[PDB]
Amino acid sequence: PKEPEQLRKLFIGGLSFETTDESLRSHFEQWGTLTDCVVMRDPNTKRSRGFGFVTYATVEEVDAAMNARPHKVDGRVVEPKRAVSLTVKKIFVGGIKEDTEEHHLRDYFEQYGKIEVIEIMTDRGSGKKRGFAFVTFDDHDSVDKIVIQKYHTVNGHNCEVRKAL
Ligand SMILES: O=c1[nH]cc(NCCc2ccccc2)c(=O)[nH]1
Repeated sequence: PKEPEQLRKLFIGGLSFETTDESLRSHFEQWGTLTDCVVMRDPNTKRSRGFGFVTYATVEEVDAAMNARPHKVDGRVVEPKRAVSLTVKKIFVGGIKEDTEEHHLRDYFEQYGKIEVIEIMTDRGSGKKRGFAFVTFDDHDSVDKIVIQKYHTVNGHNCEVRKAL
């Protein structure tokens, strides 16, 4: 059945004040079926608040829209982000124990986004692996996709993954 609506929504910040529900829809419909599309406006002046939301029919359509950034809507580059579950590019990965290596984390996480840093944590005194790591991506959407999954399995371990600093 249908993925939860919260996971199919994109907040679109930085809109041109001239963007309307119709022009926002016409833009974002290029990447999927939109079940909802709203420009936030002042209740008295009707002047745009400079942000809005679009809701796609599926998560894969959200991915397609995010993969097509940068989006220029009505002449202005906007800022799409998945709805809340801050905006960061780094994750903590725990529960990897002592047998998990860089390539294990790379091979798994590279399908969420472009990796810039993998840091497998070792003990300051002994050099032994401590069983957690940090992965830094080039962009926040990778992290946003990662942290909404219920499960992450890497090197046979069920991992705890959260946003880092
Ligand atoms: O490479 C990294 N190593 C460690 C990190 N943890 C943040 C340290 C901290 C967390 C909570 C309170 C105070 C300090 C990090 O973000 N990146």
